[PDB]
Amino acid sequence: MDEIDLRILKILQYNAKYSLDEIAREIRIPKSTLSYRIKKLEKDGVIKGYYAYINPASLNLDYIVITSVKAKYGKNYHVELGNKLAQIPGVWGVYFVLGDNDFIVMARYKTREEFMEKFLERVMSIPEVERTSTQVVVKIIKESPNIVIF
Amino acid sequence: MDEIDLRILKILQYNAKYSLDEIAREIRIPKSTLSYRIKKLEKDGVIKGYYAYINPASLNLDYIVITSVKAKYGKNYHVELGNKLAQIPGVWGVYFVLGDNDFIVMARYKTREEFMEKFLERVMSIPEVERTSTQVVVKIIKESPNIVIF
Amino acid sequence: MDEIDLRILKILQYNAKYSLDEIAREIRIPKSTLSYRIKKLEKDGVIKGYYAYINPASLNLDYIVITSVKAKYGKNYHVELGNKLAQIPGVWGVYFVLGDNDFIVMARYKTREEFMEKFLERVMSIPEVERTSTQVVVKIIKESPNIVIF
Amino acid sequence: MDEIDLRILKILQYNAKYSLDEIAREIRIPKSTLSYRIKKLEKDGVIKGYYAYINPASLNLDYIVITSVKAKYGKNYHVELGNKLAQIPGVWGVYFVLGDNDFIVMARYKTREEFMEKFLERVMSIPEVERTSTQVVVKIIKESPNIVIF
Amino acid sequence: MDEIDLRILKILQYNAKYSLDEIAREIRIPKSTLSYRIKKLEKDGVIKGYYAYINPASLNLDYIVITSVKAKYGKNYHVELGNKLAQIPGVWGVYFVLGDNDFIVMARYKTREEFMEKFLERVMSIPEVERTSTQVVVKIIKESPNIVIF
Amino acid sequence: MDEIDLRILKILQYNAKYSLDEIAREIRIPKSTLSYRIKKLEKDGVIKGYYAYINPASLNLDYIVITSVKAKYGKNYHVELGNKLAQIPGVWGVYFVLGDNDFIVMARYKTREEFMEKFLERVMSIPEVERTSTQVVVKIIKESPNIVIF
Amino acid sequence: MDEIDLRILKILQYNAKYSLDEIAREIRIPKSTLSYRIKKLEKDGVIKGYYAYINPASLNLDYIVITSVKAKYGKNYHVELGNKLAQIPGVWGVYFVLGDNDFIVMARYKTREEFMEKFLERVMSIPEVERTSTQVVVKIIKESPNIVIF
Amino acid sequence: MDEIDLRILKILQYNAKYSLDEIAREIRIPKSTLSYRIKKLEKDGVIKGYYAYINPASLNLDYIVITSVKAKYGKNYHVELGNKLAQIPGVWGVYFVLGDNDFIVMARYKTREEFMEKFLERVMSIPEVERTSTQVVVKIIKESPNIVIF
Ligand SMILES: NC(=O)CC[C@H](N)C(=O)O
Ligand SMILES: NC(=O)CC[C@H](N)C(=O)O
Ligand SMILES: NC(=O)CC[C@H](N)C(=O)O
Ligand SMILES: NC(=O)CC[C@H](N)C(=O)O
Ligand SMILES: NC(=O)CC[C@H](N)C(=O)O
Ligand SMILES: NC(=O)CC[C@H](N)C(=O)O
Ligand SMILES: NC(=O)CC[C@H](N)C(=O)O
Ligand SMILES: NC(=O)CC[C@H](N)C(=O)O
Ligand SMILES: [Mg+2]
Ligand SMILES: [Mg+2]
Ligand SMILES: [Mg+2]
Ligand SMILES: [Mg+2]
Repeated sequence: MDEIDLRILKILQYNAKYSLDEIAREIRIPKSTLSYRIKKLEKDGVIKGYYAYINPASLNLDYIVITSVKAKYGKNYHVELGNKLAQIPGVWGVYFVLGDNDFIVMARYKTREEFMEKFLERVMSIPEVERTSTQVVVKIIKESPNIVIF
Repeated sequence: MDEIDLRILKILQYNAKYSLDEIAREIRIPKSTLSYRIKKLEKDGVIKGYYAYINPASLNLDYIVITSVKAKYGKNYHVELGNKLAQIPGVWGVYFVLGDNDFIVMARYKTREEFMEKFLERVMSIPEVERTSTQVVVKIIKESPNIVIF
Repeated sequence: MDEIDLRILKILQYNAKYSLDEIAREIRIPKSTLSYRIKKLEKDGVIKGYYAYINPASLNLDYIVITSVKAKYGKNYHVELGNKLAQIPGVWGVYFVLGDNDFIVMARYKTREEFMEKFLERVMSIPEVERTSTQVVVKIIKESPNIVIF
Repeated sequence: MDEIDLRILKILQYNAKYSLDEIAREIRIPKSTLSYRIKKLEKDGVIKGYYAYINPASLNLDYIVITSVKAKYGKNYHVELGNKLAQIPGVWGVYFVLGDNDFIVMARYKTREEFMEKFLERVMSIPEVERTSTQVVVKIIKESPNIVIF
Repeated sequence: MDEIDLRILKILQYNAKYSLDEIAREIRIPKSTLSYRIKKLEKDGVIKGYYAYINPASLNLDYIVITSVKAKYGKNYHVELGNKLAQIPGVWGVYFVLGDNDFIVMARYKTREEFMEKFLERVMSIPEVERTSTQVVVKIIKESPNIVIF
Repeated sequence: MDEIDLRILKILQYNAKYSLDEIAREIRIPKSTLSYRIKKLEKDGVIKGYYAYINPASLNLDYIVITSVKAKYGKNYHVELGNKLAQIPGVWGVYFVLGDNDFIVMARYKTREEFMEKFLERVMSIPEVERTSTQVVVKIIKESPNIVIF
Repeated sequence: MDEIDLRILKILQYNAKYSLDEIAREIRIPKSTLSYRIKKLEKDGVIKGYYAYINPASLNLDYIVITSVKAKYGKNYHVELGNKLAQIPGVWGVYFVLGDNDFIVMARYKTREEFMEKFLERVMSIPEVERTSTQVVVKIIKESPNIVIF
Repeated sequence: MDEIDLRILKILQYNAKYSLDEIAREIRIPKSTLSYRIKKLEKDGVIKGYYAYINPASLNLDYIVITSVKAKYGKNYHVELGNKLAQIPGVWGVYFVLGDNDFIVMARYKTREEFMEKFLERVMSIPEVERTSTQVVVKIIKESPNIVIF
């Protein structure tokens, strides 16, 4: 992609419902050229899809957690555990990181009870887990994963 | 909102470009009723906006980090630091969490050099920071923040 | 319950032996109305019971401890361990907390010897325990669990 | 005190509303002798008072926390900080312990918001605090501080 | 024992070769009375014995270490491990402490090689050991265990 | 010194009151030769002195502690702090160690109260102290610092 | 560079004194072509120089250490500290790493005394240092930094 | 060796390609005497070999790591693990250190992918590993292992 594609993506990351006319006017290119470039970005896997940004608070997702999970060494415990963590309802992010050399899991639940029932109790029953540490999010200063171009 | 709004949102969180006809058929309600419900969800702040999901790898965002930042106590150091962290280019998530009682910052950069220049060097110069710990993400098992309804 | 029940409880949390006449005068309601409200709070499980507050020092409870206990993951180790900890003589508080994701156990003993015999040696023999950390309380700045209404 | 006083206290720690007749029958001593022994235990400071045990859940005290607080060394920072912590609404327990050589603070709040407003923000503004770590209680396996005689 | 015994012990903790005449003059009691009191302190186990204080440096004991050793929970692992640690040549102190809830082992060796051969390799082969942390002493500011009366 | 001096010291480290006749018989050398060798070891600083080993329990030294103390960097804070720690009544051992790169302080007191008054409160008032961690000794498996030759 | 340069470097990383004839025979290229390629690798900064590998043990470098050093945040403390650490005699490696977000310093000394005098005492006097942790190397399983091509 | 050998080594540690004439002139000794001394240092194992110093950046070795690895206790797990770590492609340094009482492994790779494939995945599959912590090097302030004489 080129500089023009970047200007298009910079707009799309914020508003996926802008009309072709508007964007075409903002970037200074023919609407048909814009339509083509967007179609290609989708075909090339640059634009993976379009999602509605739903306010978690509107769904009463008040119990937000970030949990570190250490896995047992040997066999294929690490890889298998990552997959088990990602299948848990409420879990939207699972990363393996260096430093602590473990998994960081991001999840959202409506209440403590739901978190315990759907997440913690589940993880507590996995034998290949060595340790876990749940950080309760008490303030979201910023959460805009959609912004990839600053 | 009711059960019907939830079925609508469950679809919109995945595909914001579905036509009214398609969704109306999937949920079994008049297209005009659907259009109304969606307009209300937007007006009530439930649907905050629509974004294009861009593949970070397509933008060469290869240096992904999760950093813990501890703040000095006193005055208004904590609140002010959170805001400073959120203003850094590349930073998309800033949370204050219990447990470690500190900030967790999520950011993405193209390279180590960019991370050092735009993020680390910046944070290193803030006097009210007490400690920092950067976890380098080496594998993203899952990252679907758009999914709020499982 | 209403604001009046709260005024009643605020008094009862401090002095359970106050006469109906006194409280009735303090809150400005008929003694019979007070007697009724108290009877209902007991029936509804709001007031669980009335206890005498005994000075631990009078019983020579000089060895006060707060111990963190980590459990092995898998099976039903966590739940079962919590119950084993709560059955130990001298233990009055057992909590499972996030952050360290473990149990915090509050206990009181007359001496180091009693603590070792009744608590530590017991816990040391439980195989599903992974780690423990005992914090010796050397000063109680405040301990008024009875105060629920400030 | 003697063995008889201990039998009396063992009953009073559980039920402060038992009648003299009942206890006298249970322990096998004259009601007047019982009344005398109880009056003396109160006069000698053994029995500090009588409280109603109120169910925290009935007051919607759903956000339960245990926080470790480290103080700056020098001057009289430690002693002064302990007193500041004990004056915070919602705080019922403040202990200084060895091991971590810091304060452990027990508190209860109705919600995260109340905890942040009344406790965390307050503590965050105290300059002599070096570090804090809040453990969110997600399960109370046992909490019977009134039991001093097992 | 009384105040006089304490004055005697205060001298003996520093110089076990002082003559009865000298001590008798220093404390103001008959030499025969002194001889009697000392004989009784030995008989009662107060004075356990008399040792020559040898300068470790004179024996080339240059590799001084303080090692923390954590034991596996269950069976009788803890007690048995303490005894195994105390039987190691070079080990003069073994303590079980709260806080870290583990063993602290004090030892002295002539060289790194001797430490590795006699201590570390030995401990590394004990399966019930969970973790160890050796602190290398690089400066002895004070080491006077013989002083019990200040 | 030679092998003979080592055999002499091996005896003296255990019993400083053995008669010359006894030792001479045990090691197979003339009593006058023994007397000479011992006098030289004392003159050369090998034998620093002779102490009576007093049972700490006989002096009611029931509160035994091992405390780690971290010092502020800069100026001459480290060296000066070590000296301040060594001057505290009850402190018999002060070491600076690598690993934690801090001081390890060994002390003995009769009670918690004495420990707090004489040691902890004192250390709490030293501004150049960064952190402290007191490990309460609950069992002395072995404590024979006098043994330098195994 | 190409595959041929890599074969040349693979030999040079192990033996810088091999003759052109030998290498030319081993890789199958004209000696003059080899001489040219080597001259270019030096000119392009690929080959930085040629060093004699001296056995540290032959120089009595028996005290080997790896120290973590944390710096104060603010101003230009971090960058300046790294440079100060690199100027210390005996220090051959200084790295800033993520995870602990601090400096890792590799050094070698003949004795503990030299380490304390040349390194530790020096670092202890730098005010912008927050913490340090020295790991004493007791066994070098492998140390071949010269091997860049496996 | 003597002072003259040290002057020779001080030059050779920096430039192994200096001619005998040059060094002979710099140190003031006959070229034949120099040739002899160098030959002896090689024969005695002082000079282990001569290597070309290759710039890691020229080989695209951009992912530099320092990993701590803790081993399971018992059998011969420790010794065997050290050897397994040293056999991993990319690993140039393996040390066992006190303090953390574990292994520190230094390695270099071209990319994150290579590090994961060749190092991390390999180590993750070793059952006797208890924990690992990888520190990503983001800046090499100094790396001159060849310098043994300052
Ligand atoms: N430029 C526009 O916005 C629309 C007309 C133009 N010819 C096109 O096809 O794009
Ligand atoms: N039902 C549909 O999808 C469209 C027609 C319907 N009458 C409406 O207005 O929605
Ligand atoms: N008010 C009182 O305290 C007692 C009398 C009142 N009529 C009642 O029954 O409560
Ligand atoms: N024993 C009782 O319970 C009451 C009567 C008895 N004489 C008394 O004064 O206690
Ligand atoms: N007082 C002394 O020192 C010796 C003489 C004294 N009569 C005694 O037996 O002790
Ligand atoms: N050998 C002994 O124990 C004493 C007698 C011997 N001649 C000596 O002077 O030592
Ligand atoms: N090939 C060799 O090793 C030397 C001769 C060849 N012609 C050259 O110049 O390299
Ligand atoms: N001194 C030199 O550099 C060479 C000549 C001298 N005679 C020698 O053999 O070393
Ligand atoms: Mg999106
Ligand atoms: Mg009560
Ligand atoms: Mg002694
Ligand atoms: Mg070299």
